[PDB]
Amino acid sequence: GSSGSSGVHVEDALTYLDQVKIRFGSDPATYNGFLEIMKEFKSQSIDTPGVIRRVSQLFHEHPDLIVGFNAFLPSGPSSG
Ligand SMILES: CC[C@H]1ON(C(=O)OC(C)C)[C@H]2CN(CCC(C)C)C(=O)[C@H](CCSC)N2C1=O
Repeated sequence: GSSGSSGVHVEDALTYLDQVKIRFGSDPATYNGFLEIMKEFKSQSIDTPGVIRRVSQLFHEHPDLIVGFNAFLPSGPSSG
């Protein structure tokens, strides 16, 4: 039919995390850069709009990853 899976978990952070490794299994350079950008966020050097800017330049050939991440974010307009 179609490649779709509805119903995510409370913490889908680990899901997309490993997905990048499976997608770019033959391209370690792309995955390495992904980790570097994550480090900047871990150091609080960049914010939400900041990390997005980097992703938009790294995964320029894969907009799906950046777009899907918008919904793959637990923290949002939810009650909390
Ligand atoms: C969802 C899996 C995975 O995807 N992440 C990610 O950056 O995807 C983009 C590169 C497309 C990383 C980076 N961010 C960004 C935060 C910003 C405030 C939007 C995340 O929130 C946490 C990492 C920090 S919390 C552990 N994270 C994930 O959970």
